[PDB]
Amino acid sequence: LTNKKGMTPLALAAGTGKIGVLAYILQREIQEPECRHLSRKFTEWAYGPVHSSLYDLSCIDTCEKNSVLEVIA
Amino acid sequence: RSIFEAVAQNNCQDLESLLLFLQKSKKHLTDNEFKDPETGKTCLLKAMLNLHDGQNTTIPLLLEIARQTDSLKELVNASYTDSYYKGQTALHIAIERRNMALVTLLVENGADVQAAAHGDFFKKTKGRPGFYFGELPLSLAACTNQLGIVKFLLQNSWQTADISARDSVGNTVLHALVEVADNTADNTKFVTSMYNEILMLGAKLHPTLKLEELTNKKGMTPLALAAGTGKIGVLAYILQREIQEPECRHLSRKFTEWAYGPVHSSLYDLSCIDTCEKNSVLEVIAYSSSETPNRHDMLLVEPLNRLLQDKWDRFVKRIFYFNFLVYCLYMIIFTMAAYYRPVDGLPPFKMEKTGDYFRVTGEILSVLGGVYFFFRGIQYFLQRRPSMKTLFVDSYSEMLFFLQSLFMLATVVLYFSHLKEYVASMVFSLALGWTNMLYYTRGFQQMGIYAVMIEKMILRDLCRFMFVYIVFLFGFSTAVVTLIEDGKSSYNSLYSTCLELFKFTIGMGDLEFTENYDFKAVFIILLLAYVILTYILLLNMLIALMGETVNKIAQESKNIWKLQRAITILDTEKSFLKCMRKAFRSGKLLQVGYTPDGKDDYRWCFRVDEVNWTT
Ligand SMILES: CCCC[N@@+]1(CCCCCN2CCCC[C@H]2C(=O)Nc2c(C)cccc2C)CCCC[C@H]1C(=O)Nc1c(C)cccc1C
Repeated sequence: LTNKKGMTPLALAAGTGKIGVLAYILQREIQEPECRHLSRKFTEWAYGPVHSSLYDLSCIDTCEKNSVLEVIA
Repeated sequence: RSIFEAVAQNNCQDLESLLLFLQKSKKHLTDNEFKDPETGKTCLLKAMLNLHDGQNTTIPLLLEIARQTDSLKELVNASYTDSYYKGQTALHIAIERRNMALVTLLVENGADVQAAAHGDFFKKTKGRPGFYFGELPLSLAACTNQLGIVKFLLQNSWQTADISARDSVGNTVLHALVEVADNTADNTKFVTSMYNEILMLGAKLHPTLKLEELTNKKGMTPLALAAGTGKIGVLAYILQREIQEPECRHLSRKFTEWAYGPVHSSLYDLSCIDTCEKNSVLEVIAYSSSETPNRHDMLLVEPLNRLLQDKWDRFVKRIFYFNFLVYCLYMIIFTMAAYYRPVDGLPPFKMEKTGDYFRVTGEILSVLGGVYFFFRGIQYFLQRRPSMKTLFVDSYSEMLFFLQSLFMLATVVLYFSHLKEYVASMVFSLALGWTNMLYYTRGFQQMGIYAVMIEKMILRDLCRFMFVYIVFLFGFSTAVVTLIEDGKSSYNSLYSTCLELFKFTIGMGDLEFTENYDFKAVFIILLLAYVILTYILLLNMLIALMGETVNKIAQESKNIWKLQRAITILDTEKSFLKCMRKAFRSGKLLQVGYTPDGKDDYRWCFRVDEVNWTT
């Protein structure tokens, strides 16, 4: 959801300079399977002691508008 | 086909009808109709992966279903087929999922405990995802910290795994255990713990087997492998490994002699340590390429530092001093020969006075020393056979002595070709010669650390400062030359003006050196900008950065100096003539105790006397 600045909560946290909120949001991992789709950091396979992880790049990469990278830069 | 789908939900209903269907068709679970065409995925494997709470109920039922088809011994030992996982076995999946009960269950049904999990995924390879563990269920249990499972796999009833079984690369369990460590806290903790555990287990099971001396395909014992790859924690544990159990006491590596009151005499075992052996830990660490991390730190562990210091204080200090003195005389003679060169005609020059005879003798000795250093550099480039990066990034002194020899040989070539230019070459060889005496600062602690810091500055700070300074100097020199009209010392050349603006840096610059322009204001503005940027800003900033660098490399310098002295000691011991090199083996031959079979355990041990005040 966007405010009247068209400025999403992640985008707002990036632009305003709130770093703790940004660190939480970008590595948000949720254990509950009923809402696990919310999270943004997905383990992909955990053979032994190694883990592959996927970080969602939606609204972070420059391909969108008001991306986090562009707003920080 | 959808049996995997049924098992994923842990539904046992469909398998009851599947058993009857199989009895109707008289088929087996291992038939190709039930294996994935590209992976060879079997029903037992799919059941093992899609576990719930660590226990899936369909696994035993599938076991009986296979058994009535007479396929228990074949279904369980089924493996992947795709090259990525080629060799993976359901026992491996049991191990990595950490299911004791399922491991016992599989080993009951005739599971092989020697299945080489040797796919592409299970090989140590940089850049791609993977996990190297030794290609065996024993090794996989070891490298994943299941002490119970390894104890079981070594001491079960159905089938016990082989402790000394090697994989494709030839690693035992100990080699893989070493190769999995990565020098952190908990990793080192558990690696050392289970290394000890497997040593006791091997001592119990095979008391006559020296497990720790098995070598992989490169012929490296686990100790030497730990030294080579840079696993400092494993090395520290192994070299000081002390075991108090009387049955495993012979496995200890750091004993005691007597403990009168508060003072003890601890013996350290020098086997595979002292350079008299092959691939000894000292040689392995000293000659290791710079890629291996912790290379400087690994000399800090007992008894390595004490051993090297003993060698130095006992028979290498004198040899190093003699080498220093000989090089000093060589440079003195070289300098006196070059200084007194005739300054008339073309070379070679005639031998007229007695002074000419002396000078010819000096020239002969100088060329002889240059040839000697040339050949020594060639021999170093052969024996080490270092890579180009290691050649230009690590030696830095074999390179410099070699370069001096190259200049000497170019000098003699030019000298006998009737060229004056020989002088040029010679003076370079002369300058380098003297500035190579910093090498011998290795032999003294304070000066050695000082020279190490000099190196560190030249490489860290001076290079960056020089790049920026060159950019500024060239830019402003071009600007000034452009501004300056006809020079008629005619600073209308780029060289002379670069020199004039360089004079500023050495505190000797002139702000009014030309008077031969059209815009005095522009000239003054340019010179003031240059002075402010380089003299005031850049040079003082360089001083500040050297201060910070000094602050940050206080201990690295000492470590690097100690490693340099280590290399010097090793080379000196190797090169020294045989009439005494054997006469100064380090340590003493002492009867530590008794072998597990029972016999005198004579070892070459190094004695250190220490004191403790908790008694
Ligand atoms: C460049 C530093 C080398 C450090 N180095 C060699 C020391 C030799 C003394 C030479 N001087 C030192 C001080 C001034 C520069 C230089 C010099 O002549 N400049 C120069 C030139 C190039 C032309 C004309 C005129 C001059 C003055 C220190 C001792 C060991 C060898 C090596 C070392 O550090 N090697 C090592 C490593 C890296 C990592 C790990 C282990 C090791 C052994």
